[PDB]
Amino acid sequence: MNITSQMNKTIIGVSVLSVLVVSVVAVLVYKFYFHLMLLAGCIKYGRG
Repeated sequence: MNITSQMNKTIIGVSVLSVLVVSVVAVLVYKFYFHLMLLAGCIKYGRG
């Protein structure tokens, strides 16, 4: 761990760390996506 050179080890750690971040990233992106709408239409309009 804590490496990023031309070593098989780094290939595993990096590949794994990436898969995690990527997943979590899109996860909240779509998951929270709904929350946004709920927060947006949480209060009626007020053009005045």
